[PDB]
Amino acid sequence: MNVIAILNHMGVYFKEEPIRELHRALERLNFQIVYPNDRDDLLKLIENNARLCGVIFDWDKYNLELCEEISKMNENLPLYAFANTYSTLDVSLNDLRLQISFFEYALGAAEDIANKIKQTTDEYINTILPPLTKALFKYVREGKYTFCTPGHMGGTAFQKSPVGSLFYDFFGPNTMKSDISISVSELGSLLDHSGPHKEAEQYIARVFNADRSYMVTNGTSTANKIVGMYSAPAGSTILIDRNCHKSLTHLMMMSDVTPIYFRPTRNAYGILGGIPQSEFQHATIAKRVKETPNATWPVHAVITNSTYDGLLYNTDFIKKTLDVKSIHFDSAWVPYTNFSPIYEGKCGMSGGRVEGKVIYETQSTHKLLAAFSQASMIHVKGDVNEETFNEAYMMHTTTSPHYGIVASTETAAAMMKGNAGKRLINGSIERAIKFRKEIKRLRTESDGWFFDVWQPDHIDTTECWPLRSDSTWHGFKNIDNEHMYLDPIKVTLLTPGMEKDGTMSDFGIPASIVAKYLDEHGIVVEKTGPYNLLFLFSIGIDKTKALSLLRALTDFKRAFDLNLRVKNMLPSLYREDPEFYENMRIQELAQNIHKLIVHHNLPDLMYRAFEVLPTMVMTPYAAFQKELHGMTEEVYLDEMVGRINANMILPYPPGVPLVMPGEMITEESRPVLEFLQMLCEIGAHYPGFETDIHGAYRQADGRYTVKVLKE
Amino acid sequence: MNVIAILNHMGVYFKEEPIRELHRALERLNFQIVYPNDRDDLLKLIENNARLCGVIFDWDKYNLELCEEISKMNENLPLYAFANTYSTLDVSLNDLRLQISFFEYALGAAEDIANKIKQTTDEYINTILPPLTKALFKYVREGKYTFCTPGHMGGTAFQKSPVGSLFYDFFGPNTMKSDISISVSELGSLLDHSGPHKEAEQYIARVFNADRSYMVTNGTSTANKIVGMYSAPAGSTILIDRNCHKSLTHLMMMSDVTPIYFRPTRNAYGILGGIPQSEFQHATIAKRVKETPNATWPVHAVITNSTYDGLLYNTDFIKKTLDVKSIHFDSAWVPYTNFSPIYEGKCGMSGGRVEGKVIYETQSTHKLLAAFSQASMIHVKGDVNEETFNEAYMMHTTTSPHYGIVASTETAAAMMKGNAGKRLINGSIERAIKFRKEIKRLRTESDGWFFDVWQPDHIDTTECWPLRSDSTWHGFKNIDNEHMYLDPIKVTLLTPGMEKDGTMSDFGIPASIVAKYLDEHGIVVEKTGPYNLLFLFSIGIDKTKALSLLRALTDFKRAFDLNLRVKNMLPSLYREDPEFYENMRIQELAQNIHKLIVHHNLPDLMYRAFEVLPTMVMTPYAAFQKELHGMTEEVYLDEMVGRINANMILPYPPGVPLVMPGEMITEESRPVLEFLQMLCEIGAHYPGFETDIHGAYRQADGRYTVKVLKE
Amino acid sequence: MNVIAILNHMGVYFKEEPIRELHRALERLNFQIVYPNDRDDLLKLIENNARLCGVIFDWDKYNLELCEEISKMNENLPLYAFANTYSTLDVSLNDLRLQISFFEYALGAAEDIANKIKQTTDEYINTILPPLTKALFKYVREGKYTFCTPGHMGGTAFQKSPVGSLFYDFFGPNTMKSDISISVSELGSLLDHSGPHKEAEQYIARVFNADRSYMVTNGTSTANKIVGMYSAPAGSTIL
Repeated sequence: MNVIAILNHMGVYFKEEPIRELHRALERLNFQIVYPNDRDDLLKLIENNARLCGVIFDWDKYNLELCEEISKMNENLPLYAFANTYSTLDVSLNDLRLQISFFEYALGAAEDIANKIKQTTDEYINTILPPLTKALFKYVREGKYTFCTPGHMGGTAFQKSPVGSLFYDFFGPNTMKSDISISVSELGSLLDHSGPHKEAEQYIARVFNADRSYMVTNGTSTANKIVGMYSAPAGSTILIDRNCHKSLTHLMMMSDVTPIYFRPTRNAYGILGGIPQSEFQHATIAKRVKETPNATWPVHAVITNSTYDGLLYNTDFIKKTLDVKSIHFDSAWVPYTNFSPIYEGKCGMSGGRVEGKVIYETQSTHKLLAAFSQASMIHVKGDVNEETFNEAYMMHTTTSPHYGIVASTETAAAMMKGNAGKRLINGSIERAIKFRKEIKRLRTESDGWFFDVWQPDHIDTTECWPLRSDSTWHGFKNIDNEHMYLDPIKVTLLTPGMEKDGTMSDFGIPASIVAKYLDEHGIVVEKTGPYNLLFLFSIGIDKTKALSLLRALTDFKRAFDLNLRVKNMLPSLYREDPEFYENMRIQELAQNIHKLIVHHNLPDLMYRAFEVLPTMVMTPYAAFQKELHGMTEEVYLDEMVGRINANMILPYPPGVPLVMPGEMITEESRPVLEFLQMLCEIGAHYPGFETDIHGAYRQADGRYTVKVLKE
Repeated sequence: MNVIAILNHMGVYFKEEPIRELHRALERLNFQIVYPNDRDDLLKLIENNARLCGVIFDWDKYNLELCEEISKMNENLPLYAFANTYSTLDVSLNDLRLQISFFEYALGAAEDIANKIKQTTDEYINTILPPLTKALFKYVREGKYTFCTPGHMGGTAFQKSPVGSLFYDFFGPNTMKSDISISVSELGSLLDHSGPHKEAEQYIARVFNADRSYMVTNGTSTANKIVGMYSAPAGSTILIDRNCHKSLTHLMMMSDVTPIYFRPTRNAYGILGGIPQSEFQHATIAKRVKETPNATWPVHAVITNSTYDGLLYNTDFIKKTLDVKSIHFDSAWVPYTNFSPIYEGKCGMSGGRVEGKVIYETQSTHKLLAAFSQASMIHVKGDVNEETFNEAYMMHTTTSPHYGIVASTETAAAMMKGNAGKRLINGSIERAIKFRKEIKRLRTESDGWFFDVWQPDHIDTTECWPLRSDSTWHGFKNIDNEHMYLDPIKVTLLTPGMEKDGTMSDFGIPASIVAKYLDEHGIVVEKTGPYNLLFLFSIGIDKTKALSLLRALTDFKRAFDLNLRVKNMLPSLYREDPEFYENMRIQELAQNIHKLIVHHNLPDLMYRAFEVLPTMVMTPYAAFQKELHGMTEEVYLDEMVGRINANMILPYPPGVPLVMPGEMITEESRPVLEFLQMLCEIGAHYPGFETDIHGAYRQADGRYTVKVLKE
Repeated sequence: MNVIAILNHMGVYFKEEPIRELHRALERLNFQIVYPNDRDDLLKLIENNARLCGVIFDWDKYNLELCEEISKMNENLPLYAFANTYSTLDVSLNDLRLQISFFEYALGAAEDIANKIKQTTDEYINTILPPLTKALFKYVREGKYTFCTPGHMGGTAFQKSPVGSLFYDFFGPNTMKSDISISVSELGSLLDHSGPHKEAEQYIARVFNADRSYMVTNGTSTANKIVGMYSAPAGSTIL
């Protein structure tokens, strides 16, 4: 933070020379001085450069123009106004949050002003920085605690070892000194929630709109288990979404609970839709309690909102309809909802308290917001036993946490507060919507085939677009209205190959080929499917990367329509088998894999495999308990009819839990196994496009074998 | 890593000028050139400076001298020898590991040599750096992957926010760009153990002498659960040390297991000794299995080795005597045993495999070695189900881990390999023994009272000193020979106040005052007791801090014998209550608290409270399960006789588990309650010296309340 | 206070170059570096120059000689001792009041030591300076109180007048800003004896050996009249 901007062209010397003297005085105090030419020139500097922290201007020339515009971008930004004898405050400036400090045009006095700017800038830094982060940074600069844990003590152990010195020189002195323990009393403790630590949790809860917040140092995968073990005791019943994370499966393996699975909708492409409103009814759940053995009334409910592909649930419905005392949302993909006005009534923190019910939110702070990895938030809306919740919190949180992760959790929350934080979200949405508009515009203007965005035909309004039954862009049949909403920044592109009806097309290009082409240029796709491609437009995505992807997509069409060699277009795929893709071209490869999908009937087998769920034999807890004793054996995939599974099966595509540990594949769930065996055949023809199944093991012959319980 | 040393004047120009040209050529490649004077002057440079990576010397002048001495400090260190016409290789240089490159004295050719040194140095950097850390650093320098998770993508999101930019400028670009996920294919995955990630685990196992090693991103607190849940299924019996970590208690709260506790010895001071040899035998365990309901034969045994106070168990005895199929060692305090020749047959990795038995080690890599916080290792010696162990590993480990914590775990192992690594441990032992000898030397020379090291009278040999039964320095009655060994770097000082017999002395100074005095100068005491103080001599502890503590201790005696004011000597304690310590002096304060210990009879009640264990009613699992239902109430400490506890009671001193959740205070375990009530009285007299009990709540009236089950 | 002295003649490079790097690092932090030739040469520097506030020396060469002699001139004076592997504290050093901070001979690490010296020197300044004087000096550097009495407000009224500017330029900014009233609450009040004011009186009474001390702003000529009017009422007799 060392950038000070000075506007204005004077022409009078009694004003110019004091500015000249201030320029030299500020440069000696380690500051970059920039000179904008006009009113709008100055505004663009603050918009692009965040390191700007000082605007110097004549009050009698720019009191009405800037003062309203600058406050819209940053309220805390220090303003230094140089005024004359006849200067007056306007009534419109009364409604504006402005940190204005006044000064006089004087020779020699510039050295004293330079010291007043330094002090105001140092106070400005303390204004934006959150409690714990401000305390940690102060400790690194001044604090000297010797004989502490960790044993490195700010990188002292590293400086003695030849290999250690390379590790210290890389991360820097500020990173190494920040890594400490609870030995420092002025910073407090995470497990005890005292001092700057409790101030941090209160700061996060204020920004994210929650009654009480908690920081997790081991990611959301651990955050789910803290909420889970608290609201779900042993021998109880839990409601869990089928479209769930790998960690939620682990929770069921660790805690002795009987699960009831939600049934989420799905389309032709493989995009998982929302759980119907009929599933949340009091009568539908009570019937499944009767059917499932050892099952009572649910005490904890887990719903994944939003989805991986970007679909928000109407929480105002679920909070009122669902008759469970503990409702928990896995908000790993929507930690930006609370700040933008378009997400109102779509997130778990919306509205407020529900009588006799507690609402949870576990967010992946790093995944979409700006924070270090393993940083997670637990937002609690309602009343909970704070003495008992901390017991479950301490079970999964270590005694000596990495303070850098704790700080990044708090910093991420501070990055959202104020108009500067709101513009970060609103700017991210506008970049995504503009990207969606450009694809559609290029689709009409380009010659031949082009990519299509998975969105409504009329996106004229900036909002979460509702999924209405009268529309067919989403591909769900008889879907609930005012229930599902499409997330703008979750852009899903569709490659030509499938129709609007759900039937196959003649001409088609697989999405896995486009995903491997973008991997050459550097772009990584988050979720790769048969014909769908998911792109994340996080707050870390700028206008630069918005055009770099847009150019790369048009370069795919240019190289495809001209039909270039696989050897030329895909050098990474060529390295895997040079003999195989020696003479093959891009038009040949695209038609080859497309015909394999048609021949093996992938999209229809994908639909039928997930609609019917495998029969529950024993709880995921009992499935792992039998594995611990050593009563498991490996049989072939064709032999698993009527066998109890030990490991979770995760097939790509789509990349969602198909078979849980403790479930059995029978005649009821026969389309499940027909889908898995089909993947073994289709992923053996062409190298690079292997079969991706978690739990299954690729053998010497080629058949995938599964781990099941003994008899 | 830019230090190149040039040795000797030559007196001849045909040698000096080519060196001078090389000097300028290397400086253009950003190298700092140092000029040692003599043979031993060069040797001291490498010992003090780790960033030294180049030794330039004439071959015919320093052939025999250096080449044997350099390799003893660093083998990988690149040596550049300039040789003449009659230069020959000696036979004594055959047995030495030396990277020697030869060059000619030539004008102008120095520019070509400079690039050859640059290449050799870059090859040297690749020699010492371990696989994953090398791969991570390579990605930061070259790798460009956009549209990835986490959303910051090398601090791109941070540079847009005013408060974000400050967070970026602090940690630096290299810290931010290192934070990624499994999106990068060339780095691999932690959960899948693939690529560089598997190379890292095989590197750690090789250095720490283990069959299989794992990296934990959530500390040792999480590493214990991974081994715990794997080796102990529900309804099985476990052996667990009473001197255990808070995390091992949580393990019993989330896994349905019935525990049998080991009985460790204790002295008069409060130092916890080892568990007797009779406790590990087949007969003594079999009796307790019969005596405890719902208990079968133990399947998993956990022992804390070494202790907090630094006492190593004879592992070669335990591995043979104990007839349990799974043995766990909580080595959070000894991650340096496998590198110094004195720890042989004293750690869990020593010797090797045991038939039909598996040995575990969970190490705190940050606490004593050089690594980031939350870094932990699991070392496996024996045969384990790799498919099933990974399941328990994935349950507690997050899907997206912090790559900085992963890298520091691997780098810590690289800091141990070779003579460059061996000198760090041998050096830290050298510093601690020297410190121990300096205390004893000053004890004999100083006028009056002085501190004494809790050690044998004759410490003439450099080894782990065995606790013999003929000796009485330790204070344990009838202790087993060749069973316990004193750790050299674990220095424990004793302030006068107790006798060698175990009785109280007339003159005495509490250790709590000395700990607070050292806190003023910055020195933090790890374990604070009544009359004992613990000091850790890790690899991060240097000769500077070894003397800074030695001076701070002698400054205490000077300020005590002259008797300064508490206002002057303890300014931080003066802030607590200015009116209370206004006229109090250091000799008056030391006599007051010492008389409170004698009057309340602390050391005797502390002995009898831990000798007899509270009778177990229900398992720690069942205790927490009742707490989840809401059947808990708060009662006074005086009325908890015949009550079932819900929270673990951790009293300071000594800071070890006294009461577990599910245990009852009865008539056979009455000294337990007598010890806690006495702590409430003694910590109510003087401010600053408050009562520290974890689980208990200090109320408005003063009486402490414990949380017990409803009945 | 910006004078740091460095003793010793080494001959070994692993000690000389880290001192060379410390020299350049301290000069950037606004310090004069002086190099005494021998033991007595260093002692004469401290005797004549009061602005000296740092002695840098090898511990293994000058631990017995200087440590007894320097303490006799100044106890608070910060000492920076550079020690090797085999360094031990003598028993005669136990009876001496010495502020010794230890450091290692290392390349590059000199920049970090320079920041440790600056912090120790700034703590040394706070050790010798008395309560009220320390509070006043801190106010001039940081404090910004506007609309106060006296009306000059740190020499703002003077900078507007042609004749006033000559008065301001003479005494300096530090003299003009120090002149304030009881408007500043963190400094306290003289007439009420509160805060730094009462701490000052207690400090003076401790040094001059008195039960209670008072400060007079109008000389001894006024100090006699305060004592006089208290112990001598009207119609009484005085000696």
